Amino acid sequence: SGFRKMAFPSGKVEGCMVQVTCGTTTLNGLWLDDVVYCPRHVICTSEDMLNPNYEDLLIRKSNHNFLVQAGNVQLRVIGHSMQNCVLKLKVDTANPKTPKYKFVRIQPGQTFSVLACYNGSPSGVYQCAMRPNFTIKGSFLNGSCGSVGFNIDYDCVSFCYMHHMELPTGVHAGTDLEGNFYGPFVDRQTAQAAGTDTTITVNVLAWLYAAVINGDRWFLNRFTTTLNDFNLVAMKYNYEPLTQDHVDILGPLSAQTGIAVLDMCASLKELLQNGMNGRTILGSALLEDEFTPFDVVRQCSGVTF
Amino acid sequence: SGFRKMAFPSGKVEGCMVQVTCGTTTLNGLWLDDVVYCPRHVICTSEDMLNPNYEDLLIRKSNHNFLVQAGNVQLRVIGHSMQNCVLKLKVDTANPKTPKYKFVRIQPGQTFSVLACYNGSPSGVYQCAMRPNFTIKGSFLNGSCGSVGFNIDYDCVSFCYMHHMELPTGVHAGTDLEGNFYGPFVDRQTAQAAGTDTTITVNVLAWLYAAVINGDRWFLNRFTTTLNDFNLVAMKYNYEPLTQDHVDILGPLSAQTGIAVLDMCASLKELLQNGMNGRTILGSALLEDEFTPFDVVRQCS
Ligand SMILES: O=C(Cc1ccc(Cl)c(Cl)c1)Nc1cncc2cnccc12
Ligand SMILES: O=C(Cc1ccc(Cl)c(Cl)c1)Nc1cncc2cnccc12
Ligand SMILES: [Cl-]
Repeated sequence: SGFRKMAFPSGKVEGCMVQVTCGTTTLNGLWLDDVVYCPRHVICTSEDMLNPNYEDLLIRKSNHNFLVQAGNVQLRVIGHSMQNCVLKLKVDTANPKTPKYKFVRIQPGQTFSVLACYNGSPSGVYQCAMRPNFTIKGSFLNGSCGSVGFNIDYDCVSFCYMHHMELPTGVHAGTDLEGNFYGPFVDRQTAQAAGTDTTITVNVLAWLYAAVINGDRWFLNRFTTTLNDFNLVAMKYNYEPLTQDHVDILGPLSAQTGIAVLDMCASLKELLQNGMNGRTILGSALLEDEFTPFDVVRQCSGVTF
Repeated sequence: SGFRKMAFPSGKVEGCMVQVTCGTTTLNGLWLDDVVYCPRHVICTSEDMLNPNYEDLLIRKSNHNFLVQAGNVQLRVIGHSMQNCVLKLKVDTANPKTPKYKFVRIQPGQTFSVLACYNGSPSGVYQCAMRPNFTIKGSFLNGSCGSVGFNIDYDCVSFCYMHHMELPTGVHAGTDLEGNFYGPFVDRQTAQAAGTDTTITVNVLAWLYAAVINGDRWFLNRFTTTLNDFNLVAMKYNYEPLTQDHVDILGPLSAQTGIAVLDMCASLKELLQNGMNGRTILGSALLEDEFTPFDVVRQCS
């Protein structure tokens, strides 16, 4: 028993982290096969960021301008190209530690592990969710750009996020590994703000099921609700709409605990209208939304990688 | 910016996890150099749990009774010995992925990362703290025994915990890597209960400093307190006494934020008295105590 915010083991990703230096800027790169992926803003100066023409800045660069360091070994860049907001640096050496991998774009509500890096060296791993406003509530300092978000499926790493910037409110924005930003963000020094965030409803329900599996039942009630009545209530409390897809995904947890999804929805509705009343659920006084239904099953059943 | 519960990258530890089988029992082992460390209770049968005589049970075992598996390769056990509650299985191959490491015994309040494993395979990494009652609030299922707790400051892995058992309340007990249990626990099925747990006061203060560094100042007040008056108040909320050692440890954070330790203690007293009033601190509606002063400095600076 116990329920923790748990990240995937980061080993397969640690063996891919490298340091990328271009001019005065140093950030992280992801070395897979003979390619190093990193944010394209590494080519920018402070002035260039205000209004950058990345094609123009990149054409002026030569391969030797990019200093790639894997541990204490310098890699030689033999080519460079840009794919959306990611820079792809072709290197002469293929990473011998390249794991089985895929590039996947995730949807809001999905969780992933972040391997925070500085100077190509991993310093921490944490689990977070893609917020409905497309930001992530990460923990990043200067030099963290190029740090990646991932999930593991059996022995395959699915890279889903690359860190690019921090917004004024302290939240973070980035792209998938194809360089497409999550959210309406751009890699340019201009006024940008995260939209009003919402709670990931399906994840809160999954977490309430995790609490039931762990013996926390105080919030359960005899009531059920319709999906439409729940969505009318949930919308009032800035909660994401719960779809039939979400109800179906929660099915296995509903079968294991004996609590129907719409029955758990009525518990959630009462929690929203009345609060916790000085009580906690899984050591939290707030409803947690950064555990998906898959994360709960994985943790409460012990899937390994 | 941002403050997250952050674990160390687990790679150096993943390359050490192996599966140890003895009879019908399968658990995890830590393979460092030519030695596999695992809980000694792996040798116990059904009636060898209430009152096992581990020396007696171990003398009856041979090297070939221990089946050690590293990935899909079986390792050959060439010796076995017991050090307190840990079994040390000498193997014929030194782990090529052995990182720079040390065995460190930690004190209550200290934090560490746990690499939860099943059948010698890592499944997740999370952050823990050694509770003042010497238990850990982990997340472990059957088969997780032998999973380890560690810190990775620099390129060296400091192993501080090996998971041994789950207590009736769902909390976890284990040993350092020398086999010495944390707390008054024994590796027997005898009636054992975790003592009443308390809040790690110095860690809550470190977390309040993390919140100030991140721009959260609403809980600050114009008051200060004496160390003794703070402790008299804190103990009424089941908070650990704050010692002069703790006040000294909070010095660098105090200097960085400009808030004296006893000034932050008065904020904590006020929070205990009033609660949060619908407000949160670093995205939490409870006072967090699983970030040490060292964790806060590392994460913020
Ligand atoms: O904010 C930037 C650089 C940056 C700035 C503007 C633009 Cl338009 C872009 Cl694309 C990138 N990266 C940083 C990342 N994470 C945390 C950070 C904390 N402190 C500082 C920097 C941080
Ligand atoms: O509790 C035991 C086995 C055990 C039992 C009694 C004694 Cl005296 C000893 Cl030393 C070891 N390990 C397990 C570890 N963690 C979570 C667990 C959840 N479910 C089951 C087992 C769990
Ligand atoms: Cl310690």
